Amino acid sequence: ERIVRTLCKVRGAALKLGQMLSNPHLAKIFERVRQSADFMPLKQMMKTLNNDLGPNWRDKLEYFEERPFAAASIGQVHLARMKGGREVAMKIQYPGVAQSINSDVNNLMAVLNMSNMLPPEHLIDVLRRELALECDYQREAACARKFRDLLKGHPFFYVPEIVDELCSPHVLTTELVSGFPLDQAEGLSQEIRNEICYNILVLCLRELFEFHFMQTDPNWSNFFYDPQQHKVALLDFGATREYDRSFTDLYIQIIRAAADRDRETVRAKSIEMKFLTGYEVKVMEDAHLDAILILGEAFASDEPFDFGTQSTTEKIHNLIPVVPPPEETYSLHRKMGGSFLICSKLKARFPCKAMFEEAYSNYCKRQAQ
Ligand SMILES: COc1cc(Nc2ccnc3cc(C#N)ccc23)cc(OC)c1OC
Ligand code: NA
Ligand code: NA
Repeated sequence: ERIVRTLCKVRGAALKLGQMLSNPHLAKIFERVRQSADFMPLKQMMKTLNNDLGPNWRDKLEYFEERPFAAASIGQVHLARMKGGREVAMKIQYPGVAQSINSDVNNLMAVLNMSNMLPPEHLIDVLRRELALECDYQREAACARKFRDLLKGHPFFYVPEIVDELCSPHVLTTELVSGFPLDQAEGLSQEIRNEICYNILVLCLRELFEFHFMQTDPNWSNFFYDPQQHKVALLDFGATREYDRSFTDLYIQIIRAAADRDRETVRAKSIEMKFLTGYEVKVMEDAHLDAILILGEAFASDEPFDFGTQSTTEKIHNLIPVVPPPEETYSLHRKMGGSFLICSKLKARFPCKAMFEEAYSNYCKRQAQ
C-alpha cells in the first residue's frame, strides 16, 4: 500500500525501472515515487562536490541551492549561480553510486517481489547495465557539446552550454534554462503541444537518418519548454549512440516499407538488421510487425495522426516485446517508439507524411550520388 516509502530509498533505480515498464497500482506506485519530495541528504551531495571539485568548490559560486530541483536515477540537479552571476544547473551524482547499483537494484526487486507486485532475471541485468552507463558524466558532457554544435542556429531547439569548470566524472553542469520540463506541459494548449511534438518527431528523424548521432531513450522529463522564447531546451543525453549510416539506412528501408504497408519487406529488413531471427513464434512476430506498421500509418498519412489514442503505449509496446540481448537489436525502435510516446502523452495531433518524405527524399538524393 505504501511500498512507495521503501522505494523512495532507491528512487533512482525505481525511476529507471518505471521508464522501462512505462498491474495498475504499480504505475501509481512509481508515479508517487517520482512525484516524491524525498531526496538524498545534502551531506552526501557535498561529499561528491568535495571529492570532484575540491574542498574550495563553493568559492566558485555565489549561490548553491540546497534543495534539488529534481532527482535523476543516479544523482540530482541543484540550481546554482557562479561568481559573477552566471546561473547554472549542477547535476551531481550520489557518492560511490557506481558501487551501489547492484545493491540498489537488488533492494528494488526484493521490495517488488516480496510485495507480490511483480508477477525476467535477464531484464534485471538490463536495469543494472543501464544505470551503470548513466554514471559516465564525462561522456554525457561530450554528447551535449556535439548536439549543441549539430543544432547550431535552430529556430526552436537549443542545447545549454556545458560549464567545463564545473564538470567532472561525477558532476555535470550546464547554464540554466528558462522553462519547465515537458512532463508539466500536459495543460498547454493543443497548438503549442502540437508544435512541440512536431518539432520533436522531426528531430527524431534527423537524429536517426541525418546526424547518425542520437538519443536512443527519449524521456519527456528531459525536454524543457520555454513559453516566452517558444523554444525547447534539450537535456536528454544519457543514452546517446552513434551508428554507421549503413545501419540507419536499413532502418529507413523498414519505415519506408511500413509506410507503404509492405509487411513482408518490413519483416525481411528486420531480419537483415538482426531485430528478428526469422524463426520467432508467429504470434509474437505478428504483434511486433503490427506495431511497426502503426508507425508507418502515421508516416503514410497527410491527415493528422492522433498520437493520444493511435500510438499509445498499449498499441506500440510490441515495438520491443519481452543474457540480455544486444542493445543494437532494439535501440532504434526504442528511439522511434519513445518519440511517438512523447507525442501520445502530450496528446498531439499532426500529419507526418511530409516530414518522412523529406527524410526519405534526402536518403534517395544521397543514394543516387
Ligand atoms: C536531464 O538532465 C539534466 C537536467 C538538468 N536540469 C536543468 C538544466 C538547466 N536548467 C534547469 C532549470 C531548472 C529550473 N527552474 C530546472 C532544471 C534545469 C540539468 C542537467 O545537467 C546539469 C541534466 O543533465 C544533463
Ligand atoms: Na541517473
Ligand atoms: Na558545442
